[PDB]
Amino acid sequence: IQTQQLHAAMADTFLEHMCRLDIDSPPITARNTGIICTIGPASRSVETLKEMIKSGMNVARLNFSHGTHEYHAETIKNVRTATESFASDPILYRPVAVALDTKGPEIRTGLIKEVELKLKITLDNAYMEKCDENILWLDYKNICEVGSKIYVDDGLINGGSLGSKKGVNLPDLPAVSEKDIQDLKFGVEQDVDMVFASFIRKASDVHEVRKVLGEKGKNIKIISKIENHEGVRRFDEILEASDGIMVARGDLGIEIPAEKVFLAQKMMIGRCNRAGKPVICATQMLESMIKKPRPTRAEGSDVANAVLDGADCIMLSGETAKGDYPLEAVRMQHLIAREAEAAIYHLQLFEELRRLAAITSDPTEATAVGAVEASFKCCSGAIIVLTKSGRSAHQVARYRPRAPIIAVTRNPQTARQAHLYRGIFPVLCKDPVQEAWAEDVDLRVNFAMNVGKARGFFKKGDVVIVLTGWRPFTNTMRVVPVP
Amino acid sequence: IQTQQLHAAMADTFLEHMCRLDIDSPPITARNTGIICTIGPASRSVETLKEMIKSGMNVARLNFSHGTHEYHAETIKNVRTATESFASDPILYRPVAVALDTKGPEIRTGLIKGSGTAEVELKKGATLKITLDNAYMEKCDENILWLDYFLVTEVENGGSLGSKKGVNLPGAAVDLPAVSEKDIQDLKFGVEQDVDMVFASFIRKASDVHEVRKVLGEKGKNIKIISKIENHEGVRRFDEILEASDGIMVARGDLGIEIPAEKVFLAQKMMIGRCNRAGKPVICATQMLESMIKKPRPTRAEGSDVANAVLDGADCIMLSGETAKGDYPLEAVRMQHLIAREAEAAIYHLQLFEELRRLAAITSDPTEATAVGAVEASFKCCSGAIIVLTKSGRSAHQVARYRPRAPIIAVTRNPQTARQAHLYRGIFPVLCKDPVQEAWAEDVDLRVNFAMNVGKARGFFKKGDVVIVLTGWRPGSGFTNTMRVVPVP
Amino acid sequence: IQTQQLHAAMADTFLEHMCRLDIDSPPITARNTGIICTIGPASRSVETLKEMIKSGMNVARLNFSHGTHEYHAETIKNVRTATESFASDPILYRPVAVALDTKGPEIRTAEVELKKGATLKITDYKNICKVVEVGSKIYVDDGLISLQLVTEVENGGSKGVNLPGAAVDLPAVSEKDIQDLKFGVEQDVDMVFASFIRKASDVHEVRKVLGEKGKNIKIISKIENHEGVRRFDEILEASDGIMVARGDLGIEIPAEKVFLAQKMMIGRCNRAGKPVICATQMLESMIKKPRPTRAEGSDVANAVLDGADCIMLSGETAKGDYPLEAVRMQHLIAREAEAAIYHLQLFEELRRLAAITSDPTEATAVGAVEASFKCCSGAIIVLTKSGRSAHQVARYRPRAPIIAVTRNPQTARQAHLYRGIFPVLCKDPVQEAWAEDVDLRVNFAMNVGKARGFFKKGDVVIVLTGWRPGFTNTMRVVPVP
Amino acid sequence: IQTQQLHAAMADTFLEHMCRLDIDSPPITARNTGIICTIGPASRSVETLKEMIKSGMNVARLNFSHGTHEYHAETIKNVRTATESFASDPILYRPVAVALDTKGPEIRTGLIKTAEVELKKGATLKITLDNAYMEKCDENILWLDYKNICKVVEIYVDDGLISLQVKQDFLVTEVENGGSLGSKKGVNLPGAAVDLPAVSEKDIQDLKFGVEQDVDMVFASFIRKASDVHEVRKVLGEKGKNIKIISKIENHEGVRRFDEILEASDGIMVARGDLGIEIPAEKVFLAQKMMIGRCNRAGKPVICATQMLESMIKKPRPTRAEGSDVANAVLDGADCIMLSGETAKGDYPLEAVRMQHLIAREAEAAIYHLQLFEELRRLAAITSDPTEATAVGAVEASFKCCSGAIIVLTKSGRSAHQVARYRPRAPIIAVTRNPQTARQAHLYRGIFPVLCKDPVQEAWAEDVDLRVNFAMNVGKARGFFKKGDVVIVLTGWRPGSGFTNTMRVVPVP
Ligand SMILES: O=P(O)(O)OC[C@H]1O[C@](O)(COP(=O)(O)O)[C@@H](O)[C@@H]1O
Ligand SMILES: O=C([O-])C(=O)[O-]
Ligand SMILES: O=C([O-])C(=O)[O-]
Ligand SMILES: O=C([O-])C(=O)[O-]
Ligand SMILES: O=C([O-])C(=O)[O-]
Ligand SMILES: [Mg+2]
Ligand SMILES: [Mg+2]
Ligand SMILES: [Mg+2]
Ligand SMILES: [Mg+2]
Ligand SMILES: [Mg+2]
Ligand SMILES: [Mg+2]
Ligand SMILES: [Mg+2]
Ligand SMILES: [Mg+2]
Ligand SMILES: [Mg+2]
Repeated sequence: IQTQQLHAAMADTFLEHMCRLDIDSPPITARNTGIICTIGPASRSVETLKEMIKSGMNVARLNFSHGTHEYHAETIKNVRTATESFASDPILYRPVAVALDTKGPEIRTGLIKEVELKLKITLDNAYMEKCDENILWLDYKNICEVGSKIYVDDGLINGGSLGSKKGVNLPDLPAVSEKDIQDLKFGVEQDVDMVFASFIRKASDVHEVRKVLGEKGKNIKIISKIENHEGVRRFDEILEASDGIMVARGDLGIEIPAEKVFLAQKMMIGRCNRAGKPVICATQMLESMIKKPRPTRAEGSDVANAVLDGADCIMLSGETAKGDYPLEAVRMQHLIAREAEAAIYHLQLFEELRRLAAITSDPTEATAVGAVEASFKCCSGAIIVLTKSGRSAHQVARYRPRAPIIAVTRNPQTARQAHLYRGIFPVLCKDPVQEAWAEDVDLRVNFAMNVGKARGFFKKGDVVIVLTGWRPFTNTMRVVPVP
Repeated sequence: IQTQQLHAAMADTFLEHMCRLDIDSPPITARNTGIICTIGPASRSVETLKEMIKSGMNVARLNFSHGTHEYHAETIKNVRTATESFASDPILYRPVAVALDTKGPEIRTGLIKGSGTAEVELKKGATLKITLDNAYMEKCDENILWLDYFLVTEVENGGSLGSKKGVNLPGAAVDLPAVSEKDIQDLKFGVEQDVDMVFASFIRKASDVHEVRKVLGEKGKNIKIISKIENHEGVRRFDEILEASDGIMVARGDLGIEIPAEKVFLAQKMMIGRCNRAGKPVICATQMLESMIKKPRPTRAEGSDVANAVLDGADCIMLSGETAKGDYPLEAVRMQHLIAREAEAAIYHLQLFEELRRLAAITSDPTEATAVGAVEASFKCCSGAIIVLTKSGRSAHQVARYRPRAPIIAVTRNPQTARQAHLYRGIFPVLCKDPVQEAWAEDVDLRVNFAMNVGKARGFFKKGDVVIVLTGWRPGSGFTNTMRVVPVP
Repeated sequence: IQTQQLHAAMADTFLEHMCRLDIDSPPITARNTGIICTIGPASRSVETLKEMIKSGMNVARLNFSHGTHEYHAETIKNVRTATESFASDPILYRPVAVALDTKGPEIRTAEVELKKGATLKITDYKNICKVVEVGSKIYVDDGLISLQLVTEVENGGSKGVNLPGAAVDLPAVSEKDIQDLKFGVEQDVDMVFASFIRKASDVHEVRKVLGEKGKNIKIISKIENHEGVRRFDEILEASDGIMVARGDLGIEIPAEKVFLAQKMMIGRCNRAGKPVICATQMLESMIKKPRPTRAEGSDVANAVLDGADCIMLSGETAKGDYPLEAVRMQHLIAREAEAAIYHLQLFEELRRLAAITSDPTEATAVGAVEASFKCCSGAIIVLTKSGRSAHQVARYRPRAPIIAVTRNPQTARQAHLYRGIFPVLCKDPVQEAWAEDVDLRVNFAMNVGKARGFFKKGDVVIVLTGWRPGFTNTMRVVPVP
Repeated sequence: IQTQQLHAAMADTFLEHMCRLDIDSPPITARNTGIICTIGPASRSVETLKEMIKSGMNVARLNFSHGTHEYHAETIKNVRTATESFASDPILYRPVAVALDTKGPEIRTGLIKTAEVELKKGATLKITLDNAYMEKCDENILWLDYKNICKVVEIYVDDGLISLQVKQDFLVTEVENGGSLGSKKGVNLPGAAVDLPAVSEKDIQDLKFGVEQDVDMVFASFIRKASDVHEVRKVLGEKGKNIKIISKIENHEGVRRFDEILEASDGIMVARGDLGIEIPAEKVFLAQKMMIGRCNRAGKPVICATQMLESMIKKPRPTRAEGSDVANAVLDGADCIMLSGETAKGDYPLEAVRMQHLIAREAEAAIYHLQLFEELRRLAAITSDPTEATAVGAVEASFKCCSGAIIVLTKSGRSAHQVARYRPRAPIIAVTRNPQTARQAHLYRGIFPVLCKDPVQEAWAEDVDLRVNFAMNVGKARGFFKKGDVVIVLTGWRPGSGFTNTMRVVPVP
């Protein structure tokens, strides 16, 4: 009571659960929702990236709609330089994933040399870098009603600021282009952790991305970005082929009526939760913070409601890439997400996730849901999960516990990819593998304990749930008290 | 199926309800959420007000934080002039409420260069002198700014500085009066102008609500008092404030500065839930479509904000600068209309009705049992409307508290009742002007047929559809005891 | 809250609902579960039948497995003589239905002593060897003797025959079934209990016998064997109602499984809104004792909690020594169990399982039931000609009694099949003014309810009528005058 | 879906759950509801008791309302002789508990002269307190043993078969119901405030005798208040501090004071016989469902007793009402069901035990576990006790994989008790080296106790595995599960009680 919105947590109805929400009930220290940040001129710097990690960044998203492979290579180097500067203290080290966002079948403008419009759309490539208030270039070859309205820069253009390489939307380009082929091949070379595939329209599109990543990138998680009507209508087949989903609201809000976007968002988040696959809510969550240090009330509400919807990650696309207040934007998402995680009606969520879950003979699945139930019974400070591939941690997150899921791994890629799942706080263990299997299992558990104690996830008198295996397929649950 | 998100309506779980939301499931024609629009330079004209009414406006909010009584009088005149221009056709006539928003215990600025519409661009790091000398009351600019509560400050972030703007001192315990002398005058002016409701700013306690009611006196005893919760004290004392008030406004603008911005959604959802639980109107207000002040399309967060407020259970949604001073007031009104309809169809009515009854007390009031019976019957047959004859509005309010999917066509001869009905989700008020028939049954039928004709013309239903009709057995207020499931004639 | 277990009614969980059941919370006067009594030598007299009506009897069951048409004709005469002796006072008159229980496709055989392990050679069912295989079981005399045609005595001892699991091909209607059924049409019975219904085609054959003259006679299919349970859905769709004939069912299927079939059929009938009867041995010990056993009290109560519209008495009233007490016991327990129903969950699930239809009568009925819960109504008064409007209300299982007012005597008698319908037969002439005819019939329900103690002046009741001088679509929440 | 009523288990509503119950859906082999049998002339023999164990008996109930200490001692000897004759095979051995049922504050009549008299309806009977007629009870005069009788009355004899209506050191009544009046029959004064002691001198004598004979539990008759339970515990003292005290709720006061009685007791018995005389018979089902619900809510054992299969005293098959009564008691949530005359004096004791076993198994599959487990959690308190979190986590896991068993290592039984309170579908195989723990476990729904007799292994971890494999072998032999199935295994991290914190989801070896 008076903490973690626990009074609201015990209500017999969702209506009373709302009525008991208390701004004076402080949340726990731990924050479950992963934060993805688009890197750009305002945040490419190593000094900024270090502070962005401390502010809550978990995934660095690189939009390959602009920039050369050389440019992104230096960005990744800076990201990894900032990340590895905390490796001197493995208790406080934070794994940071690198995400590749494809250009996709996008129609883009050219370079300004931005300008304020209060316009001849050329297709001659001599203006492919000479665009401005009067000139503007376009890249769609198979282009040609008289053509009434053309939406530029996420439908912004009415006058405004027209930047370089802005987007154009027409509510037959290939799913993956050769330029796309290159970027993922480059992403495989740079050992990125995940791929954000733009404008995925069908399941065949997802299979093409996987073939390109091939055996070399077989562990690269493919997150399909639903940005248009076709993606929504074929969502089920896209989700089955993908490792996760991004609700790309920017383009989606242009391709489909703006008043329907919340329907598509809640549909995809629900189905991803139902499938136990990660879902990302993206774009314009804190749009005004590009120029202002404080978000609007609608922006604060959007982030909170995305977490309440069940989103695994929330994104900043330009608030961190080019805005004037990148650190504040990340901190705001951290603050809002933590408050919203406490406001989740876990009583109903856990019940429906279980009732919608299949009866299986898999010991790990039964063990994971048992750990989540136990963590509710004792209001656990954490669920510690030992995992090599991440699956054990993913299975716990799918049942959406209140307590944070501390995944201990020796696999760095597994550690970085874990950010895709709500509640997984990955820790990279660096102690040598013990020759005795039980002692190596135990060794990683004490590692998770020390991180949780140091970060303030739990204290003396709390209780934690520990998930391990029994043979050299995690099937062992231990309820141990925190010293 | 395939319509009004009815596939999502039949889900056994809220998770499956989310999974079944369909962007290709078109909503019904009727829109249940009331729309309140702040009137200002962008919307004072009769021509604009005419288009704002057609675009979906139900309540006109006049902020007395700025402007003279003379100025506001012409605003009310224009609102009523635009409203009465549709009175030549009572089938499509739309009652429009007038709302008075008090200044309250506000720290406000003054006129930029002697003009309310004038603005200045402040730059980061600039120096600004805050003055209390009334020689700058009407002469504020990028260098000097007068206030009604001198200080040399810097600009931690610049922007457009307009006239009669707000100032906030978080974390403190201000000593400004709940009702000021200026508030008393504005409140008396509102009683004289026959406004329908008062939005009382910065209500911190129940004593505040009672003082506003005393000023409204006997002449304004029927003026609805909506307490604006804008600060820490208002949230902590919400139950006693709600008990004293006729309704509640989540005034997120000031609330988002007074309390941490990341906590505002908690206070919003708490208050909407408690008003829903109490059956009193609740308004979600401010910055819902802020970007539409300068842009013709809202941001994705703003579209989400309106939808979720409706899903939260808000009776009304508000527009401030988007309609008072923005460049796209009609589009902002139309955007709220479009989103509200979509979100109204996405409500999980199965669970909502379920909790509303269980949280409702067993009463011997025949009107209450009749209202909840009408809502159940409207769910059973997916009725096109619940027609309610009401004199004071009470009968219609009791139906709205149980949140039916179908629109509530409240028929009244009382114009003030017609205007105030906009405060409740789903009440579509129609002002009947026909003479009272001496035979009660024929007077009842006359008003029922009036709602029928409105519903047909509006595309709510057609002949052969099924509607729920709530009437009384004796003329007057308090005898609503008859529920009929009738085919449209 | 101290009455009708209303404290238990407000529990948020069924477990807490159980925890709040209070032996000191008295039930209401009205009793909702219909009571069906088999009439026989112990209850045939006019004087006894009068006391049985006063004690709660709603339906008189005549088992045509025994007795001649002459005998049953005199039984019906006595039932109607006792019933009609209260007709001089329509406030205290109780419509009493007459039910014909068919012999059906029955297999029949001093005494002889059978020994365990001995062999028996079977030599009136001429087609048994084609429906039983080597190793099949045969049960004789209410399951007393069991055999395994060269049979082996599995259970010995010193009549009716059951072939469990076996697909018996005997005709649905026998020649004497046709004659008995035709006799029932001649005697103007209200309902038929069709024994050993195995498939939907069986129900259609019974309906064929009743013809146009008995087109309004309700057919209650008796589920008595494995095939009937396995084909229940098609049987229920074809029938007007269902009887859980536990006597024979307990022989045809393992006795430990009978409760599964009972709760299955009651649930499915509740889901369809069709009457269901729980029958046989409910108070069996009261044949010889004036008080029931604890198991028998529990059986009656749990049948009501299951959702059965009626409970039945067989030997307890046909041949036992305490028929009045057996009827009174069922009346008392049913009332206690009706107050112990978790109406919060029941009403919730009945609506969710109900289809969204554009039928005004359906919307009116569920709206009336919802309103009756909101104001703790003393009754739901329904004016009805066919009973349909009253049946639609009963399917949503309100706590309050449903006073169905009708001028149709058959409608009044058949209404007893539905939980909660208290039928009253209005006999006043139709008034030329429509509204005065409605008011006359509503005030009749008013006076009946007041006299029976269902409510008093100033209480609140729900009234269901029509709006123009042909379908019930008007609900009024009125104080009792 | 075709077994254990699993289709009905997945219904979104209890109504649909009813609609999906399938007589062709066979239950699992395991039977969770404990069976208590009253021992008497029909069942005292070692040979009969042997068959009673094989037919399903878990608890032998000895009614000390009759019989000498010598008599009951020989019954206990036969029970243990019959029980230990299966110890030659520890895989199939079944621990059998011995339960002492007290006489309590009982009012009994005098002696007639198998002599009995026929009381006739409408006739008159005089109640006398004069000890001269203590062995001269006839059709007109009847003696009893209650000192302050005529004061607390302004009457029911022989289990309520005979009912009297008083008309006046004496009393004049009129026979409301006739029947046969034997010697030392029982008398009920419904509602009247009886001042008889909770524990009598005879009760103290029997209770001390039970400690000497090492009984596992006491069925305390006519518990009216918590002070009564406390008096029973005082008599049992430190020597019998581990004897479970089961309070029998048989009267109005016990129901009204149930919460305080339940708090003081180890369990509760719904003694429907006397309760059905003390309160109106039509209300007994209310008191049954209240007490079972509250015992389920408190996590303490509850027994449904008396007349469950009454007709089987003379008949080899039960009535349809009796079969329903057994099933519905299990559906209510009763941990154990009881037989009284059906096994003590009836002609078909074996069949009565077999029928209860059969019905209970069928009813256990028909429980709506979705709603039951859900409410048990919501009504359960958030605690920092690791054993509590481990228990509810294991049960949740057991539903997820439809486990063949939940194997629990326990010395005192507590770990196994905490699992049973959440009512899993799967049986709880409690492995113990404590024979008293094995016998007392029968009080809890679903706990199948197995008494391990292997020597303690020198390596503690190997001793744990030995006991887990023992449970595996028991489950294999009883047909609870087979190789390749999945079971939940509950153990501790340290030796000794109170360290059960480890849940393993393992395939059967
Ligand atoms: O239920 P109880 O009495 O707490 O017994 C459980 C104990 O059994 C064990 O699982 C092992 O048994 P032992 O203590 O006999 O070695 C302990 O770890 C555990 O604490
Ligand atoms: O590409 C995106 O992220 C979008 O359109 O939102
Ligand atoms: O007054 C208001 O609307 C606010 O402060 O948001
Ligand atoms: O025929 C019957 O009623 C039976 O078998 O129960
Ligand atoms: O004593 C008993 O067991 C009873 O009364 O049932
Ligand atoms: Mg995009
Ligand atoms: Mg204001
Ligand atoms: Mg304000
Ligand atoms: Mg028959
Ligand atoms: Mg007839
Ligand atoms: Mg039969
Ligand atoms: Mg005893
Ligand atoms: Mg007692
Ligand atoms: Mg007793």
